[PDB]
Amino acid sequence: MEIDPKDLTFLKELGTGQFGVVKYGKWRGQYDVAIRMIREGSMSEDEFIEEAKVMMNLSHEKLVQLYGVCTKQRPIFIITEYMANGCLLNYLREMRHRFQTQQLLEMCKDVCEAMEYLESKQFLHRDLAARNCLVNDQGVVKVSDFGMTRYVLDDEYTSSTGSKFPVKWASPEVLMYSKFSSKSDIWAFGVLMWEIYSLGKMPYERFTNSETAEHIAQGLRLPRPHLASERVYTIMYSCWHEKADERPSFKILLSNILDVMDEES
Ligand SMILES: */C(C)=C\C(=O)N1CC[C@@H](n2c(=O)n(-c3ccc(Oc4ccccc4)cc3)c3c(N)ncnc32)C1
Repeated sequence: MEIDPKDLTFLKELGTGQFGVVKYGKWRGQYDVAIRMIREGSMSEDEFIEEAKVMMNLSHEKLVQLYGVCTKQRPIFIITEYMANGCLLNYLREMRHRFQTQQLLEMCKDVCEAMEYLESKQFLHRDLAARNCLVNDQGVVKVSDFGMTRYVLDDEYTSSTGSKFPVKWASPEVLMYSKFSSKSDIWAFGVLMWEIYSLGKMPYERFTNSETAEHIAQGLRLPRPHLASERVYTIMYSCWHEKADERPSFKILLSNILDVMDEES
């Protein structure tokens, strides 16, 4: 879906991310959108444009919807669903004093549903983390930037030894061999659940990249958050099996989450 940039009205700046400065505006006068401006030189644009066609066809209620791109000028624009409440980590860190444990479980369910959709399309996120989940005006958490790191040039972000890499959300098979799969997303999902139930602490907030890799190499894990019940910790902990093939699928993870919701009501 190519959008005509003459149909965009820019209203407010939402700040600047890694891929680009992003603004809030309206599309054809009526529809809320976010508009990302993609910095020249930051992404393999021709490869991204081919992949943008696939992301355009990803559609799930718990996935931030990509509405289209503007590619007949430079910089290219990404037009997406507007998420009034911003980053999940900021959201957790804003009203953490207000959340009920029932609310934290629903957020986990939101992300799991999005990932189950992605898993059903054999589409890897590649960088699942709270830093790319957003929250709408109804408090719904949505997954964002899915599959965006494959097109990033910067050498440190892509490299697994870079100072940009998400070591602390990376599974062993990624850190050792750059072996991405659904099971690497599962690992990250477990870490994300830790972030949600930890009200947005950085995992291993005191550790370097190297020390974290050594920790995971020794088979050690993040601890149970005080706010996490026994059952919920078991689900998230299951995502961190040393053997990728022993980790659950998002469908199985989801059913487990629904089972605890039925159990905790
Ligand atoms: C916090 C999780 C991220 C962050 O750095 N923010 C500063 C600006 C603000 N924000 C956005 O960055 N986005 C957003 C993210 C991703 C896209 O493109 C997209 C979505 C899905 C797949 C690929 C690309 C566009 C814009 C915001 C959005 N949509 N709404 C509201 N605030 C956003 C948070």
